[PDB]
Amino acid sequence: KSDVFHLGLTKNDLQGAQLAIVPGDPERVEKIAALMDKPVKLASHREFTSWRAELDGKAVIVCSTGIGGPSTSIAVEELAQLGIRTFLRIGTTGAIQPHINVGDVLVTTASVRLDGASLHFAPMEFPAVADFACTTALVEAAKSIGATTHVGVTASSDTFYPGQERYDTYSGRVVRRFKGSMEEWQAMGVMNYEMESATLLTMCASQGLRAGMVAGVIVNRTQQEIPNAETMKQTESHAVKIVVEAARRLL
Amino acid sequence: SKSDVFHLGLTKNDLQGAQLAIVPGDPERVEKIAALMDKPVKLASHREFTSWRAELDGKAVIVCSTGIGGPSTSIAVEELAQLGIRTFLRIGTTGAIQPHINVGDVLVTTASVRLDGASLHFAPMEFPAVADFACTTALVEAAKSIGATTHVGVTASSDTFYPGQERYDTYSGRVVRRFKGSMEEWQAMGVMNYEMESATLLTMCASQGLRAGMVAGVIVNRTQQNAETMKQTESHAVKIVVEAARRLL
Amino acid sequence: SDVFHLGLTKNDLQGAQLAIVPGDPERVEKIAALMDKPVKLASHREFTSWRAELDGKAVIVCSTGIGGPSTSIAVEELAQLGIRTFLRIGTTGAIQPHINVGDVLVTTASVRLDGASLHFAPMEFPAVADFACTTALVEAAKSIGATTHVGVTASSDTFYPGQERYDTYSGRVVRRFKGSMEEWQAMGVMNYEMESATLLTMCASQGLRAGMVAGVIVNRTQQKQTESHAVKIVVEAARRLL
Amino acid sequence: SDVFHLGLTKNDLQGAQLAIVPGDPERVEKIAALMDKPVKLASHREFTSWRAELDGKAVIVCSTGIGGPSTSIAVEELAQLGIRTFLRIGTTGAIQPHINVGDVLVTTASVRLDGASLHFAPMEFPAVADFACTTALVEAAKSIGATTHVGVTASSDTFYPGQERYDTYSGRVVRRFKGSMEEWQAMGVMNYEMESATLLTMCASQGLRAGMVAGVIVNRTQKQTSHAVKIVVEAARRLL
Amino acid sequence: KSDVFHLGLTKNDLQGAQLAIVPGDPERVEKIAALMDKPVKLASHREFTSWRAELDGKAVIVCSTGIGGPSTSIAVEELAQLGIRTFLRIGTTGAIQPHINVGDVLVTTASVRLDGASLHFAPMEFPAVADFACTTALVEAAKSIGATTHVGVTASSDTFYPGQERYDTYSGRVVRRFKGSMEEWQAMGVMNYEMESATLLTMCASQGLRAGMVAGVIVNRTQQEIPTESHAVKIVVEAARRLL
Amino acid sequence: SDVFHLGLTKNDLQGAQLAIVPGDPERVEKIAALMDKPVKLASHREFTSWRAELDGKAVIVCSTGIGGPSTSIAVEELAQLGIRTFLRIGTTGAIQPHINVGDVLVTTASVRLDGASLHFAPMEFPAVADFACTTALVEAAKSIGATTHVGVTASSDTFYPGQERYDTYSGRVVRRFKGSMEEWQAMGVMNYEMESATLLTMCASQGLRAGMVAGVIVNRTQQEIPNASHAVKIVVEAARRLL
Repeated sequence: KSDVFHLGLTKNDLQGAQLAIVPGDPERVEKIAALMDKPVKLASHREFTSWRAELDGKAVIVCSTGIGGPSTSIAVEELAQLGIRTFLRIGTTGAIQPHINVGDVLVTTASVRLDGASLHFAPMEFPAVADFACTTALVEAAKSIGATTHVGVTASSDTFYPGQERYDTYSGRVVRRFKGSMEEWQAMGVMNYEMESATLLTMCASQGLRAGMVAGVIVNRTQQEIPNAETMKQTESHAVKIVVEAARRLL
Repeated sequence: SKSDVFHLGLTKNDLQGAQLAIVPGDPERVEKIAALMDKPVKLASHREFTSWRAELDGKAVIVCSTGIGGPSTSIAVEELAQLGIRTFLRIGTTGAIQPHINVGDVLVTTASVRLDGASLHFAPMEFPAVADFACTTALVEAAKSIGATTHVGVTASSDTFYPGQERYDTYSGRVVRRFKGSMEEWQAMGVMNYEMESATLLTMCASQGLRAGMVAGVIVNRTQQNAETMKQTESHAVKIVVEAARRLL
Repeated sequence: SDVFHLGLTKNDLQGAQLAIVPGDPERVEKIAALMDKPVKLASHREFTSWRAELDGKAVIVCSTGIGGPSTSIAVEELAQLGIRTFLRIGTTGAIQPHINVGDVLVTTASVRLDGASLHFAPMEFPAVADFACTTALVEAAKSIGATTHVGVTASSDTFYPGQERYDTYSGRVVRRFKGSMEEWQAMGVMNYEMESATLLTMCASQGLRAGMVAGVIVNRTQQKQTESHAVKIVVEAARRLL
Repeated sequence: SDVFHLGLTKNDLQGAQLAIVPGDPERVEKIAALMDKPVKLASHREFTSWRAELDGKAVIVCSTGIGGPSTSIAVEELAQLGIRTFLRIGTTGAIQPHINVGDVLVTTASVRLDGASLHFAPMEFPAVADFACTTALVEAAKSIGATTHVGVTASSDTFYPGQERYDTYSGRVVRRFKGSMEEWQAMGVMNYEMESATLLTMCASQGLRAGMVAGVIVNRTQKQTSHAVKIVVEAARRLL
Repeated sequence: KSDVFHLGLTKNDLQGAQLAIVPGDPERVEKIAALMDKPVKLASHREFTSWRAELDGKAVIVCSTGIGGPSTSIAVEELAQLGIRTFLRIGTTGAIQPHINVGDVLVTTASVRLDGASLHFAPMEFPAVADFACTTALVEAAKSIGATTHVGVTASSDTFYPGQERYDTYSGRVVRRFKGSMEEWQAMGVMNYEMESATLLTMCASQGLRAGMVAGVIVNRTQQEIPTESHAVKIVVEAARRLL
Repeated sequence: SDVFHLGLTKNDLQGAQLAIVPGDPERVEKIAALMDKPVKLASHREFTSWRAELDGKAVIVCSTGIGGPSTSIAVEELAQLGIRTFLRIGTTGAIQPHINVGDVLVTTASVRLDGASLHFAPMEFPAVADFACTTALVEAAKSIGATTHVGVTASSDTFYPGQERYDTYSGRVVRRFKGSMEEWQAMGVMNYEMESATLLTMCASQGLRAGMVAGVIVNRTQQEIPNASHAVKIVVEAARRLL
C-alpha cells in the first residue's frame, strides 16, 4: 500500500505524526531515528528512506530527501499529503567565512536561491525564508546541547561544483554567472553553501508549512587543513543532537 | 552646522555612541517614538529625514525617519551606518491582505517579497530580503510581553502604492501584466501585507553586516473591507518597537 | 480630500492641468513665487503643493520627495485631480567631462535603473519624455541663453551603489553596477538622478505629458545661480504648454 | 570596397554625413531621384545604396532590409564610412483607432521587442530618437501640412506573433505576446514596425543621431501617402 | 578508497570504461548491468549505486543519478573525472501528446530547460541538445530491438508536481509560470516530461562530453496524472554497443 | 499573392513541400541551377524565390535575408504556402582554431543570441534541428567526402558586437558580449551565423522540420573579416533524401 507515488507510505504509517526530520542522505535516517524512542523502519524507495519514532511520546517521521531541490520537492510534497506540517532539515555543509570553524553549527534564516525548484513554487522575488518557530527551536536547542552556533544566510546551489565555484573539476571552467561568486557571497555575509534549503524553505513558506534548517560544518573553503572522515562524523552527530532536541519544542 | 554625511545633517558626535536606530517612515512619528524613551532630544531635519536621539538603559538610541520608499530609505540607512548605527528597527502602520489578520493586530516580518528596485542595488534577486534573527526575536518577544495579537511571516514590499499593490481605483484603472492577479497570488502564498520600504531595508542590511527587523500595526484590511483605532494601533506598535530596542542594545 | 496622500480636492486646483514637480518641498514656494497669485494649498509628508497663475491659467507646483515610489504617488494623485502635464525641475551632477557647472540638461529619455517604472510598463518600454514638453524646455533654455545639453539621463533607485559610489559603509558595489558608470559615460549618458525613469515611464504609458530640466551644480569627473536659470526655464516652458 | 556587406568605400560617399535609410531596396532609387545628381553606388544582398546631393551636400540613401539584424549591419558600416546621422523612412500600420491611413508617424522612442538592440545596450536603456532629428521631421511634416502623430512605436523582431497576428500557419501566439496588442494600445503606442528599436538604440548609445518617420498604409483596428518621403527629404535638408 | 567525493569509485574500478549508462533509480542499476557480460557491483553511496559490466569485450559503467539535475550533475562530473566520456540516460517519462502510448520509447533530441542545474554550466540561450552520434545510436537501436519510437523535444522539470502542471497535490495549485504550461508545451510539439535531461544534456554539450537520452512512457498525461526488461532498457544497452 | 511579402501563390509551388533557404537573394538562382527545370518565381525585398525539380518532385529555393526577423517572414509565408521542411544553407565564421575556411558545419542546435526566436518559444526551449534533416545533411556530406563538423552554433542578431567584433566604429562591445566568444569556444560551439536560432526555434515549436548547414568563410581565432561550394552540393543532396 501507498497513499503517495514515491515514498511508499500511508497515513497510517505516520501514526499521527506532524513533524518530519529530513536529512539528505538515506544512510543518516536510521542514525537520526536512533536518538529517539522505539524507532522502526517504514520504507525505502529510490533516495527516500523513511523511519518513524517517538519523541516525548509523540510520533515523528525521519525521511531522506536525496541531494538537490528536485528530490527534496518530492519528499516534502508527499509528506505534506500524508499529514506532515513541520519540516526540519539536518545537513552537512562547507563554510565560506574564515571565522566559521569545522564543528560549528549553522542555523539558516533564509537562503540565496541558486536552485531551480524554488521557482516552481514562487517567483524569485519571494524570500526563501525559514519559519520563525523552527528557527527559534533550532537556536534554543543549540544552546541546550552546547555548540558554537552561527545564525544567518546560506547559499543554496543546484550544483556541488560550478555553483559553489569549485575549479577542481573535469573542465576546470566555471560559467560566467558563477565566476567570482563565492567572494561576492562572502562579502554579503553568506555563511555556507548547501544544496536543498532554497527549495525546502521556499516551497514551505509559500504553502503554509513550517520549515527550518540546521547543519554541521565539516569543511571550510578558506582554510588549508581538511579534516578527516573522523572529525566530520563527530560534527554530524552534534548537529543531529540539535535537530532532535529542536523537534521536541515543535510538537 | 557640521555634518559627517551628505543628507542627514548629523555628525558622529550627535549620536553619542548610538548603535541602534528606530526608523519610521513618517517624520511626524519620530518625536512620538523618542518620547517613550529617556532624555529625548531633536537632532536634525532635512528633507524627509528627521532625527531625534534618546536613551534606553543608559545607552543612546537614534530615531530617524526614512520617507516613503526604498530610495529614500537607502540614503538614511547608508548614512546612519556611516555614523555608527549597526541595528535598524523599522516601525510602520499597514494594511493586511489575509482575511484573518485583523485591524489592531501586530505584524513582525521575517522576510520580504522584493517588489522594489533598490534592493537590487545591493544584492541580486536570488538573495533573500531577510530580517536579522535577534531583531525578529526581540520584536516577537516584545509583542508577547504586552499581549498583542501577533502574526509573524512574509511581507510584500512594493515600489508603488497603487499598481504594485494591485489597486484599480486609479487614474488609468490599469495594472501592468506583471501585477495583474498578483494580490491573490501573494495571498495564496501566505503573504501578510503590503508595505513599501522593507525589501530595501532588509536586503541592504542582510548583505552588509547590519541587523534589521520590522514590526507594524494593522490599521486596515482591504480583504475584510477609524481614526481612533489607528492612533491606538500606532501607540501599540510603537511600545513594541521600543521594548524590542531595549533587548538589542 | 479627494486623494489619499496629497490632501487636495479637484476644486483646489481651480482648473489646473499642468504641474511643475520639484523634489524638495522647500523649493515649491520659490517656484510658485515666479508666477501670479501664488497660494499654498497643502503640506503632507514630502508633498507640498501651491497654486499659482500663468497667463490667466491656474498651475500647480507640487513636490515629489526623493525617489520613484514617492514620485509615483504624487503623479497618480495629481492625475486624478486633473493634471495632464508634468514638468520636473531639479539640480544635478554630471558624468560627462564636457558638461560644466551652470549648464542646463534637458532629458529626452531615461535609463531605467529604478523599480517603480516596472509597475507601469515592462522594461522594453522607453522612459521617454513628451515631445512638446521637451521642445518647450529646450526653446525656453535657448530664450535665456543657457548652455544646454539634450539627451539621456540615468535614473537610479539609489544615491550610492546605483551611481557606482564606493565611498560608503561597505565600500562594495554589487556586480550589476560594478563598472556601470564608465558604461553609461561611453553610451553618452549625461548624468544621474533618482526620479525621472518613474515619472517619464508612468506618464508616457498613461497618456500624460512629462518633461524634465535640471541645472548642473557639480561634476564628479572634474577635479546657486544655476538653480535660478533652470527654474526660470521650467516656468517659461510651462507658459508654452498651457 | 572597404566595408564587408555594403560594398562601399569612403570615397563613394564624397563626404556624405547623413543617410536616409528605407527598408526596401527597391525604394532607394526612388528617394534618391527626388534629390540632385542621384548616382547608384552598389547593390549587395538587401543593401542597395545611392548617393545624391541636397543643397550642394552629398547624402546617402541606403536600404536596411527587414529587421534589426540587417539594419545593424547597414548602420555600422555606414558609420565606418563617415555617416553620423540616420533617418529611417518606413511604411506602417497603426494600432490606434484614430490614426488614419495617410497619416504620418514620427517616433520619439521605441518599445524594444527586438533582439539586436540588446547587443548595443541593456534593456534599461531607452531606444530614444535624437532630438534634432525628431524636431526636423516634425517641422518638415508641418511645412507640408501632413496630419502627424508623434510618440512611441513598438518595434518587433517578427511581423506575425510579435504583432499578435493569429492569421498564421500555426494560429498560435506565445504567452509573452498573448494580449500584448491591447496592452500597447492602452499604453498609447502608435504602431508596430520592425527596425526602429535597433536603429534608435544603436545610435543613441554610440553618439550617432537617428530619427524615424513612417507613412500609415493600414490600421489594425479599422501611395500618395509620397508624403512620408517628402518629409524625410525635407528633414534631411535641415540636418546637413 | 575513492578518487571522487560522492561515488566511492577509483579510476581503477572502471577498468578503462569510457561510457556510462545512467538510470535515475539506484534499484534499476543491477537490472541493467545484468543484461551485459561480467556484471560486478562497485559501490553504493547515497543515491549513487554503480556497477561495472562488459559489452563486446569493453568495460561499461552503470551508475544511478538519483532524481533531478543536482544529483545528476554530481554523478556526471565525478564519472567524467574517472574517465567517462559518453553518457546514456535511460529513464521513465510521462507523455503529453495524445498519440504517444504507454509503453512507447522516446528518444530526446534536446530539452526544454525547466531546471536550475543546467544554468550552472551554460546560460539559458545555450541549447540542451543531445550528441548526434548518441542520438543516432539510440534511434538505430530502437529499430534493432523493435519498439514504437518517437524522436523529439522533451520538457525537463526540476519538480515532479508543479513544473509538470500536476494538480493532484497538497496545495492543488500551480505558480503563475506553470499555470497552463502543459498545453503550451503540447502545442509546441514537446513529447514528454522528465526530470534529468536538461541538466545532463547541457552539462555534456557544453563540456565536450557526449550524451543521449531515451525513456519508456509510463503514463499519458492527456489521459491520466498518476502513473522482463522494457523496450527502452534493451535499447539503451544496444545503443551502448554502437558507441563503444 | 496568397501571402503578404513573398509574392507567391500555392500554385507557384506546384506541390513543393521542401524549401532550401539561403540568406543571400543573389544565391537563389545559383542553387536552383543545380537542379532540374529551374524557374524564377518572384523577387520582392530580400525575398527571391525559384522553383526547381529534384527526382521529379518540386522544390523551392527562397532567400531569407540576413537575420531572424526577415527569416521569420519567409518561413511563415512558405509554411502558409505548403512548405513543411526547410534546409538553411549559409556562410559562417568558425570560432575553433582547427576549422578551415571551406569546411562544412552542420548545426544540431543553436545558442539563441537572437530576439525573434523568443516570439515563438520562451528561452528555455531548445533551438534544435529536426533529426531527419540533420541526418540527411550529415549523410550527404559523407557521401561526397567533405570535411565536416557537427555541433552547436551561436546564432546572433548582430554581425558585429554579438559576435564580439571590435574592429568597428565604436570599438566597444556591450557587457553581455564582452568575453563571450571565448566562453562559447570553451563550450565547444563551432561557429557564428545569424539565422539558425530563429529558423530552428520557429520550426521545432510549430511542427515544421528544419536543418542547418553552412560553409566557413573566416576563422575568428585569426581575424574578424576575411581578406577581400561543398556546402551547396550537400544541401541539395540532403534535400533529395527528404523528399
